Formats: sequence, structure tokens, C-alpha cells
Amino acid sequence: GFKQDIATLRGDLRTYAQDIFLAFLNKYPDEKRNFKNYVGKSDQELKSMAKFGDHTEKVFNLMMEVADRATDCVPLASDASTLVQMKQHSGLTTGNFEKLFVALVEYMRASGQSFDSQSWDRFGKNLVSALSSAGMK
Ligand code: MNR
Ligand SMILES: Oc1ccc(Br)cc1
Repeated sequence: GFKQDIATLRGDLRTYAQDIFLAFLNKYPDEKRNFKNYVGKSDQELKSMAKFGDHTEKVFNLMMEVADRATDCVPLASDASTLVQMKQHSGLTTGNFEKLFVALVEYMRASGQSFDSQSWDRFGKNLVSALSSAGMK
């Protein structure tokens, strides 16, 4: 289920993080408006860029911590507020996060592994709701 998935993702996190974020960028190309330095690059070229690998894994490091601290796929209010207040997120809206989690859920469903895709869909929706409650437009 959800908790086992966190362990599975953590056991190969740099690869999962990059592959999921690439799925997001490729499914939603306009989202590169927030990633100007990732424009004009193929998947393999992005994977060679130091900040791409390091930032994506750090993003997913924390996403797993937020998932791990959640109850029934509902994140803590303190984690949601952290995500709203981060300066790195100053320009973002809940739709940016919804699209990330649509891509994450589709990635899991296209994989051959028994990911609990339904719980990750709940987690993404519940995260969006917590982000809105904590002030994100
Ligand atoms: C589509 C937009 C974005 C979505 C969705 C998103 C969703 C999430 C998310 C999901 C639950 C988590 C956990 C998360 C966490 C982070 N995030 Mn976030 N994020 N996020 C950015 C846009 C987005 N984030 C940007 C832009 C930056 C800073 C620039 C960069 O590192 O390229 C950043 C930065 C970061 C960093 C700092 C990385 C460092 O400096 O190396 C963490 C940690
Ligand atoms: O550098 C970044 C990579 C992926 C996300 Br999601 C946010 C920032």
C-alpha cells in the first residue's frame, strides 16, 4: 500500500524522482515556465545536469517525508504550510502540484509494479486541499 510505496520509491529515489519529474515536464510542457534552465534539453541531457539531479532528488526526498508523516494519505498541516511559505514556491498555485501528481499517478499505473496508485491519487488531492487551506492560490 501507501507506506510500502514510500519504501520502494526511497530505495531508488534519484531514478524515480527524475523519471517522474520528466514525465511531468513531458506531459505538461508549459510547466517549464517555472524551470527556464531545463528548456531545450532531452531527458538524457537533463539527467547530465548537476542541478537537475540534485534538485529533483531533494524535492522527492521531502515529498517522501511529507507522505511518510501523513495519516490516511492526508498530510500534516505543518508540512503544507512549509510548502506554501518556501520562497522557492513564491510563484506557484495548487494547479502546479495537481499536475505533478497526475503525472506521478500515471507513472505508477504504467509501471509493472504493484504501486497503490489510488492512495497516491488521494495524497495528491489531499495535498492540494491542504495547500489551499494554508494560503496557496
Ligand atoms: C511545478 C512547480 C513545482 C511543484 C509542483 C513543486 C512541488 C514540490 C513538492 C511536492 C509535494 C515538494 C516536496 C517540493 C520541494 C522542493 N521544491 Mn518545489 N516541491 N520547487 C519549484 C517548483 C515546484 N515545486 C521550484 C521552481 C523550485 C526552485 C528552483 C529548482 O529547484 O528548480 C523548487 C524547490 C524545492 C526544493 C529545494 C531544492 C533545492 O534547492 O535543491 C524542495 C525541497
Ligand atoms: O528542480 C526541481 C525539480 C523538480 C521539481 Br517538482 C521542482 C524543482
